[PDB]
Amino acid sequence: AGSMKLLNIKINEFAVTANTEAGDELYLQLPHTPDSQHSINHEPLDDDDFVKEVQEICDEYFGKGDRTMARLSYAGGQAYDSYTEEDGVYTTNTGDQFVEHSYADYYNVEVYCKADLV
Repeated sequence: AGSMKLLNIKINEFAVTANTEAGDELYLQLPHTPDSQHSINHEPLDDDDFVKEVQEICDEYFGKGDRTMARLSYAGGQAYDSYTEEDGVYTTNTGDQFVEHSYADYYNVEVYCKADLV
């Protein structure tokens, strides 16, 4: 944890990048699963509480009130504006499709897989 501010947030298909008031550079493979490899500056980051606090801030930012929008944004690599769901397939405002990830029930994390051809 910390009382510093996240001065900068960016999103990729591969990770969420963050820059803090203290000057640190987070590189976080969101959502957080056992598969995630996070980086603080350019050394590995193993503080799961720190990663989950930044992930709560990111869920608030990218998904607005709906976290699901944040998880779809992580899966898609871009900050989406809205989404709709039908029969388990989630379509964002840009037309991108997603399904629940195979690991969602086992990790007990809300993760999504980009399903282009579903």
